Amino acid sequence: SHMRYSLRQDIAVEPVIAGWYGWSYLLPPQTLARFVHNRFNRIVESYLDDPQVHAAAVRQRRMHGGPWIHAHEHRDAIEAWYRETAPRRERLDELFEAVRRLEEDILPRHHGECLDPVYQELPAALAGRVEVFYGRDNRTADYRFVEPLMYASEYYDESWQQVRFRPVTEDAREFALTTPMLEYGPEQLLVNVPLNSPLLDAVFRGGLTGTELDDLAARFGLDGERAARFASYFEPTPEEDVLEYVGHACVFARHRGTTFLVDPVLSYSGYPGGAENRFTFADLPERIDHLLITHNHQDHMLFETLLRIRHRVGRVLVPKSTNASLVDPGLGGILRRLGFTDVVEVDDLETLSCGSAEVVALPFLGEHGDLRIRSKTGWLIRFGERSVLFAADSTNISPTMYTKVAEVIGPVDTVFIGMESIGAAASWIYGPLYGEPLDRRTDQSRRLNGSNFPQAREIVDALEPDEVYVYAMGLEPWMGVVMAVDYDESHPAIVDSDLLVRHVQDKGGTAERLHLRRTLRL
Amino acid sequence: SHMRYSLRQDIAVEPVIAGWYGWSYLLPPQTLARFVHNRFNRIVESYLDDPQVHAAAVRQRRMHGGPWIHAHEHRDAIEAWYRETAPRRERLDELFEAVRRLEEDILPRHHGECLDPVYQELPAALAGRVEVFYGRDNRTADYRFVEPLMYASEYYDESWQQVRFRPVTEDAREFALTTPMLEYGPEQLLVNVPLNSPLLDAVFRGGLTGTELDDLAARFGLDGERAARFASYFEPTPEEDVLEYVGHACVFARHRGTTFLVDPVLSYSGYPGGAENRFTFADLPERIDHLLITHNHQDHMLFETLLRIRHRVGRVLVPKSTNASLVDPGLGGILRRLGFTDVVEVDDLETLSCGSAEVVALPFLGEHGDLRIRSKTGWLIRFGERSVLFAADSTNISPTMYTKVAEVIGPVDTVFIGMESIGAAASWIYGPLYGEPLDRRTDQSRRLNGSNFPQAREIVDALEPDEVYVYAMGLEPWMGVVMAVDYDESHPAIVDSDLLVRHVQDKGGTAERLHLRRTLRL
Ligand SMILES: [Fe+3]
Ligand SMILES: [Fe+3]
Ligand SMILES: [Fe+3]
Ligand SMILES: [Fe+3]
Ligand SMILES: [K+]
Ligand SMILES: [K+]
Ligand SMILES: [K+]
Ligand SMILES: [K+]
Ligand SMILES: [O]
Ligand SMILES: [O]
Repeated sequence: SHMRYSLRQDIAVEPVIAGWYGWSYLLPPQTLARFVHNRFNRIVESYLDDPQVHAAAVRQRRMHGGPWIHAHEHRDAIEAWYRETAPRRERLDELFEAVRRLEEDILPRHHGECLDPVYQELPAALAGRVEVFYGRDNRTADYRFVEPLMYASEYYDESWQQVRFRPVTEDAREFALTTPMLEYGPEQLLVNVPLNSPLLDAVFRGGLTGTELDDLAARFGLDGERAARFASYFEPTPEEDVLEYVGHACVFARHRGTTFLVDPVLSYSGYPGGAENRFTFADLPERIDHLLITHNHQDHMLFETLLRIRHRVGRVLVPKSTNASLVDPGLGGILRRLGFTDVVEVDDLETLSCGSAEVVALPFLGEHGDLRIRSKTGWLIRFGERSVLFAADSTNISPTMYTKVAEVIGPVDTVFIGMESIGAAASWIYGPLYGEPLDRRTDQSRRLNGSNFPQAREIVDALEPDEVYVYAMGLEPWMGVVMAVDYDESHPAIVDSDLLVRHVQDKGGTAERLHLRRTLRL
Repeated sequence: SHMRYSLRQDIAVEPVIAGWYGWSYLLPPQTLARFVHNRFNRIVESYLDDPQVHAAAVRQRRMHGGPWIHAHEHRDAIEAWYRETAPRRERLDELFEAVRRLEEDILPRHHGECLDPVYQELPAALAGRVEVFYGRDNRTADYRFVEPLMYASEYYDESWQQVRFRPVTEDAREFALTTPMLEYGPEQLLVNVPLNSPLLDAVFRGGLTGTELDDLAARFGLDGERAARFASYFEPTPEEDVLEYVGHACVFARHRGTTFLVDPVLSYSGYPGGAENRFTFADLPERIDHLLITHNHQDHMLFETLLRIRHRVGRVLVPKSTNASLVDPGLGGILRRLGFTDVVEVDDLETLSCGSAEVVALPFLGEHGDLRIRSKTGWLIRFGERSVLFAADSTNISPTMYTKVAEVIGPVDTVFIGMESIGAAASWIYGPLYGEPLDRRTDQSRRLNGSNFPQAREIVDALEPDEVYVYAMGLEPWMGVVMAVDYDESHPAIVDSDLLVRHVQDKGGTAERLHLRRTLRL
């Protein structure tokens, strides 16, 4: 009888952890502690020291992605925020100092003898919460986190999580990763709530009466005009095979009524001036049966997108890892703290049935800065007699691997492969996680590259697909949230993608660099 | 209408890989290669050089478990066997040499720079089949195996697998791990067949007509008297809650019609003179819904037992690891090559529903020679409102871990804990897997100990069970297959187990070192 309301398509709900745009490595506390200390505090202090440097940096597109505050006009509120959160920072530096002590002062004292004494000397922040052992040489001690006891600790604190609602008025997004997530304008609403909260599911599922929205707003502890603003984000609430390239590395599929979404990133709608025919949140089906993530890079598992869709998701598939290290924290446990309750980790070449499809994980090597990170896979999906490979940014640095893989998995019809063949220094993503820096020129040799032409070619030659699509190029303007979009057919990447398309056509098959949305047969 | 036959209860079917009694570390080829080279070849050559040393060693019980051939009388056949398998050995040393080359000559050349060149230089045995990366210091290169491509390689060879049938005429078993598995007597039958073969399931399931046994025997490539001997191993084929300690660390449970078996080791029957009231293969239910293995030690996952029961098993639970190293090869993949088709790996404090029970994995630290081995867990089973902890040989070397664990899991009613508080040097299990030995006195500090009294006490104090049972003591005589059974209440272990039982009673609860079979309430 009563009117029902749902979240507007043009309102974004941005994830925030400890004051910053939320992504994987900010959830576990030991990795948060490293980022806060080695990066975020340095960004605030630098900024507070001379806001004009940042202002001046932000003024040039080519500096976008550096350690700059973009809301540089808001010095007072940023300072007030930094000042207020100083106790969060001191609690968290306890953990930072504990890991330093373990790595620098405790582990190096031992040289092959029983490691029992170490446990007796642990800092309290880590007592009961780590395991130590020797590496392959039997003499150099190392450790790993007992991940769930870390999340149970005082240092993982849900009260430091928030979302920020705001309108979306264009396709393009400003780089967000280095700016505190404050209520910078009155169109914005910053709300304290855990990212896993069923309250956010209520929000995204919608279909609420007006008095139900008020109840919800009260459960968020909103009153007054803030509740009114909240209410204003809502509006009256308005079957066979598909293969839909939606953007970057994100692909949607349907097969005999089972739905799939790989490497999810979606754009918004309801505002004038954006590009036509984009696949947005409004275009999603009711249920996403299988959500597949290839690896733990920002551009392939976007928190903002994951939360907006959580309520529709059945099962999440992801790469398996037990490293339980600062460079390679447990991905399934991250997704579970985001509130995904049915997450399955898949090892190399394991197979899982999904609806009428079969999924197989494929070895993914490279693009991780030669770090010890196990959390990465390609996904092969067999949809009946048609098989599709999502390779994401996986490389072909290991000659023959794909030949050996083909011998086991058989033929593949279609391949999606990414060709960001020149990428970031591995330290611009991972550097705050190091114990210390590498010498600058050495570091510079460690980069996050996808396949170049030759590599991509050998992949194709080895698997013999009829269709090849290059993808994951960070061209869509909404990807700017997380990376520096700036195209031009000089860029070696574009050249190489072209060479590859060439190559595949010459050999008598279809190929194309996908750029915006594309329907495909399957 | 026709008579049906089943395998006798007093015929053992012993697993064999590459001529040796089969256990986990002989299945993956890279680990097999290390054992063949660093141990098994040395045992044969030593023996062939002076059979009397071994004869003389074997004559003394206290030397049992050392590197001795027990079938020392059979020099000719052993030599003939060694001679014939020499090509298996040369193929496998190719792999051994490849890993040496990778570890000693390739990885150490690099010091922080991109590792791409390494892939170009790999020995052919490892091309396409490893991933290299840096450790935590960013400068010391390391690697891991791409496990499934190793099993696809020529170096994993099912044709080198066999079983050996033989009568069991007493409770006690001779130590088997260091004697080639040859047809030493006419009561014995050695048959070439993969350990995963459905042929063995046919054997163990039984219910075959006499002409069906002949078909089976033909499928094993048996004829003549060997087929007749095979036939002779068969004989005419002859509902609510339980908790049954069956032996060593092995426990059986039923709960609302769901069946469970932890750390499976069973004894045989059908021969006179054995102990009364043992729980043997004949005592198993039709289906084992859930098979749980705490860790990858010989005494907790006995191939011989696992194969005899495979056909009855639903699902196997095991600890999760991605290390994919020689010290810590993938356990789920080992079980899958044994032919278990539904294996699930569980991380620390993850929960899984099993029938009407819930299972939770618990952190297991220690007893692994401070090696980097992730493949180990305790299992908590919640059977309705009653909860049982199987700790196996897990220790309490990390003070507070159990307190922190209790905070998450809540109360536990019953605990099984193992108190082999003085155990083997870690090198007597793992030493052939090392790249090189440790200095002798250092090595001697690395041992495989379970909890002693104080440790075991703090575990109990932290979890507050009403019932405590010490278990995993290697007392049952059939455990001699795999360890040196030799009891006496001097042994510090027995003292400490006693102290613990004491402690628990004093605090007003039940406790006992279980010794042979015991029914229990649940
Ligand atoms: Fe990536
Ligand atoms: Fe990417
Ligand atoms: Fe053990
Ligand atoms: Fe044991
Ligand atoms: K917490
Ligand atoms: K299929
Ligand atoms: K093979
Ligand atoms: K229960
Ligand atoms: O990525
Ligand atoms: O063990």
